[PDB]
Amino acid sequence: FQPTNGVGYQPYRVVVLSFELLHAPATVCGPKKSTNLVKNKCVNFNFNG
Amino acid sequence: FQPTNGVGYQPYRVVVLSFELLHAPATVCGPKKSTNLVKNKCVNFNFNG
Repeated sequence: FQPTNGVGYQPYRVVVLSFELLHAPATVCGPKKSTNLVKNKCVNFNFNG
Repeated sequence: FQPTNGVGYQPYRVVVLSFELLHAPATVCGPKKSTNLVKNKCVNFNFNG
């Protein structure tokens, strides 16, 4: 790698995030806030995704 | 300026050092160790450059 090289020979850093969609206890989630529990009313829900 | 630019389009920092050399007491000298004065003999000398 030279600083005077073109964009073809330019150093690029690659991160490949791999996710498993298999059914299991999920450990990593987004930053969404956790609401309270509303019972006996028709609600949308996202129960751990 | 883009890091993906061509070889003619990168930033270049340029410092131009112009050495003013007036017939005057010189104040910018190189890193040369001085020698104590020896007189009355045929010697080389570097007096203020």
